[PDB]
Amino acid sequence: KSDSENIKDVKLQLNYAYEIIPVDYTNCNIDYLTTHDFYIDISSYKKKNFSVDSEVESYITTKFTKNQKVNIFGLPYIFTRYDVYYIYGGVTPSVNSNKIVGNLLIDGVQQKTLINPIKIDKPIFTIQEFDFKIRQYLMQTYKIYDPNSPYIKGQLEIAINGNKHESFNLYDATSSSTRSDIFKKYKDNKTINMKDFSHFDIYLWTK
Amino acid sequence: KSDSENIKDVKLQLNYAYEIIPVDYTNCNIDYLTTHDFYIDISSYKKKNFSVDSEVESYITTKFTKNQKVNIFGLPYIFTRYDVYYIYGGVTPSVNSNSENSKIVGNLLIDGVQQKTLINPIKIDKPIFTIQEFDFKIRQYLMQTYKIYDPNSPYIKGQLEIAINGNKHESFNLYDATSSSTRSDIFKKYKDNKTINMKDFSHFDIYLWTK
Ligand SMILES: [Zn+2]
Ligand SMILES: [Zn+2]
Repeated sequence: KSDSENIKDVKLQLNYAYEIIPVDYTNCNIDYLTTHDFYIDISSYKKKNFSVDSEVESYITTKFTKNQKVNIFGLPYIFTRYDVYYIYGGVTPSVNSNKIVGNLLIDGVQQKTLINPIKIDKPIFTIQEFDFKIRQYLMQTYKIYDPNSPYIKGQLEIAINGNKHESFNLYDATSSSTRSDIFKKYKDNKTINMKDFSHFDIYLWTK
Repeated sequence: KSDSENIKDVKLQLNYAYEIIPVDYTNCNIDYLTTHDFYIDISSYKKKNFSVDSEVESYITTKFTKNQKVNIFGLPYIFTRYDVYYIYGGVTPSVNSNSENSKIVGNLLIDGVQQKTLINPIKIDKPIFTIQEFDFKIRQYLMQTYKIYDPNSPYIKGQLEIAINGNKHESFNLYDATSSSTRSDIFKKYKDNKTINMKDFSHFDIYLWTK
């Protein structure tokens, strides 16, 4: 009296994970840097003692410096009793500065052509912010993670001017994956320059 | 095969429902009022046209007026492509510098026996606040500390009571969901916009049961 139990469990974990408000703040001071952590102050926003602890993979914090100003866009993977938000990556430098189009295919047939599904005002953003916004767009529009939707496979391709495509699995989780397991991939703090962005291709399958 | 498998699924829905970042903004202007919604501007915070749509029960908006300043603390129940946050209730009059440092004290009882007296397990700045804000914060506290929504915790029944001067004991079920409940179903109770004056607040009790 049950079918496609796993894929349904996988989608459940994903649905739980991405239905969240992101930690989004601009022009924040890096109070301290360790080998794998950014300690960022957002007290001015919170009007209270408040910080963001972003954990990343080796040698990422080495590209930044204490007291540098950065923008944050990360998904919290855990909640505590402290005034601290815990995320992976999502840190980009605040530039002097401070048009996303693509297509969507379902089982080989292009449904959307040159759509502008999301918006990013940063000239430099993390794939984490992009990935998040596309998934929310897909969850909102096609309920890709709802157990009763026919979508069971998917890819998000990102084309960058003067470089090969980059593909990301949209159903990247197991039945026992927590938010932390699913967001761990963002520890690479992968970043993109808006000017270098060409377009994206969303591929969804029901089979 | 099982007999307690339901309370496990119910706890899972609640755990997921309440592991969320709230919509928290102070001193915002009520741009428009309808019979059942508040349209509050938070554009100055977002640095772009952005608003909060708070849906409430009848006879609630008649308590406020357009252009009145309010504070917002609500749990989003749905997301859309629009720059609007959708919440139930969570609206209180914005009075002073909404920066009060009052002490919140409560009694934690398990199976009818007091286990501890909680001192400021949660903090609330505003002098006037919604039970929604209190409920959310206390549930998070209970989740992090006693794992009340973990399938392997013995707690399967619970009540949160808020004591206010005048013998008013507000009481809410802490396990209010089915295995199918969505955030919208769970948060809908907040449409009553129940509010409390910090100066009327006595204390709170947490009754957890294992049977
Ligand atoms: Zn392409
Ligand atoms: Zn009492």
